[PDB]
Amino acid sequence: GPRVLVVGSGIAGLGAAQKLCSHRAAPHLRVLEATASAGGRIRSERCFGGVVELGAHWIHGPSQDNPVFQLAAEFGLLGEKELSEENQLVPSMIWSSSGTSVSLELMTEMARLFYGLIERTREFLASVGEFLKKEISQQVASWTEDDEDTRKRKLAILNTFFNIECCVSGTHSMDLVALAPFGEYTVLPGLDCILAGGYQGLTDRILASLPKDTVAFDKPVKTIHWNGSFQEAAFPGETFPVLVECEDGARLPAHHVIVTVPLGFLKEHQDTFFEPPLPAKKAEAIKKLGFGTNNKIFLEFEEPFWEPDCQFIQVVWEDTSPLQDTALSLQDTWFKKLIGFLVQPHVLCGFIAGLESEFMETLSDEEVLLSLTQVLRRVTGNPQLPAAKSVRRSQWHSAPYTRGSYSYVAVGSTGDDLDLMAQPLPGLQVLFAGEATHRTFYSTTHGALLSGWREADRLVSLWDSQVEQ
Ligand SMILES: Cc1cc2nc3c(=O)[nH]c(=O)nc-3n(C[C@H](O)[C@H](O)[C@H](O)COP(=O)(O)OP(=O)(O)OC[C@H]3O[C@@H](n4cnc5c(N)ncnc54)[C@H](O)[C@@H]3O)c2cc1C
Repeated sequence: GPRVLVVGSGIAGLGAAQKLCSHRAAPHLRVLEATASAGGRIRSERCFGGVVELGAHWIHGPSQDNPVFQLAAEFGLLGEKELSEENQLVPSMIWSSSGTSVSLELMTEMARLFYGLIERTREFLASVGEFLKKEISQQVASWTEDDEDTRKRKLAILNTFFNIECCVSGTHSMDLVALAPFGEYTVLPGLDCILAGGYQGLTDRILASLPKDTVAFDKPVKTIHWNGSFQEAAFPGETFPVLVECEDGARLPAHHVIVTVPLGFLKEHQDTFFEPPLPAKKAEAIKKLGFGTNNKIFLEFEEPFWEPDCQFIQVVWEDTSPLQDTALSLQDTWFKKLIGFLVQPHVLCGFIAGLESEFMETLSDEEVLLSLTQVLRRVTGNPQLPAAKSVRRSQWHSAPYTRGSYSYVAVGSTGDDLDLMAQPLPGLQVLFAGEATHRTFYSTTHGALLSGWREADRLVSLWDSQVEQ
C-alpha cells in the first residue's frame, strides 16, 4: 500500500491514523511523535494522589454533534451526569485584592454587561477588545449615580472578565483577537464536563486501536523534503515524492505526510521544517494567525481553607481597569493576570494567559508556590493561611514541540487563514491537520479530531481515484 507518515501523536494525528488503519485496504503507516507519550495537548498526570490535566480539561459542548463527547461515551469515560439529556441540553467565592468579598449583585451586573457585549461581537460576520472597551467607556459615561469607589470596583471586576476571556481565547489580550471572524467559532450545546479518569484516557484508547508498532516515540521530525523524486535505500529503489528527515538522522521516504504539529511549532520552525519553503500563502497564514499561551498552576494544600461547596475562587484586582490596557501592555505583576482558582473535585488550579503566563514559566516551582501563597493570604485577608505543600504547573510556551497553548484568529488574520492552514500541498504530498486547521472548532480537542478524520478522508478519496483510473 502507499507509504503514509503522520507527524505528531495528538488527537489529530491519532484520529487520522485510526481512520486510515481501520480501512480494509490499509496503507503502510507510521506515526512519528517528538515526545515520549501520545496525546500532545491532552496530557493527564498522576499527581497529589489523583489525576491532574496539564492541557485539555473539558469537553466543550458535550452533545450529539461533538465527536469527543460521542467517543468518550462509547469508551465509558463519562459519568452518569455527563451522559444525561439535561446536561446535553444546557459555584464561586469572589475575592477582592483588598481581602474583602465582592457583591454578588455587582458581579452579576458586570457579567451581564461583559457577556452581553461578547454576544454582540459574535454577530459581526477591528478587535474584540477594542469593541468591548468602546462600549464599556460609553456605559461608564452613564454611571452618574455611582461614587468614584463604585466605578472603580466595577472597572476592577470588568478587568477580571477580560482576563478570563484571555484564557478562553488563549491570547495575551482581547485587543489581539479579530472582531469580524470572532463569531465563526461554533459553540455546541451542553454543560462542559470533565472525563473523571483523565482526558488522556481518550487518546490512549485511540492509540491502542492502531496496529502494533504504528507510533514511534522520541522520534521528532527535523525537515519534510517535498516536491522531489527520492529513491528508497532498498530494492526496487522506488522513487517517492517526499523524504522525512528525523532529528536522529532517519531518512524516511513517503508518498504522503500528514503534518499535525502545533501552530506554535510551525511559527518557530516553518523555514527549516519544510524544504522547499512552504508556499507564501501558507507561510503567511502561519505568521498571521494567533497562538497564545494559557497555563494551569495546581497547588496542593494540607487542609482546604475554602468552603466545601466552593468550586472556583475568583480574584478581583483592586484599581485595575481594561480601559487603561492595550494589546501589548502588561499587568503590574505577572500574578495580577491570574483569574483565580478552580477547586479540583485538597487541590486548587489557577489559570493565567498571555505574556504574564509565559513569564510565570521562567520562574522556579518555589517562586510560584510562595508567590501564590502570598496572593492567597492577601485576597482572603488571612495572613496565617498555611502555605501550599506542592505545586505542579504547565509550561506550554516553553514546550519545544508546542510553543503555546492554542490558536485564535488574531487581528490581521481571518477564518480564511484557518482554511489556508488546512490546504494540502500539490499531489497531497503534504497534508495538514490539527486544531489550527479547523475554521469553526479551532482551539478544541474536537476540532483537532475532526481535522484528522478530514485528512484521512482526503487521502482515501485520492487512493480510490487511482484504482478507478
Ligand atoms: C492549557 C490548555 C487547555 C486547554 N483546554 C481545553 C479544553 O478544556 N477543552 C478542549 O476541547 N481543548 C482544550 N485545549 C485545546 C486542545 O488541547 C487542543 O486543541 C488539541 O488537543 C490539539 O490537538 P492536536 O492534535 O491538534 O495537537 P497536539 O495535541 O499538540 O499534537 C501535536 C503533536 O505533534 C508533536 N510534534 C510537534 N512537533 C513535532 C515534530 N517536529 N516531530 C514530531 N512530532 C512533533 C507534539 O509533540 C504533539 O504530540 C487546551 C489546550 C491547552 C494547552
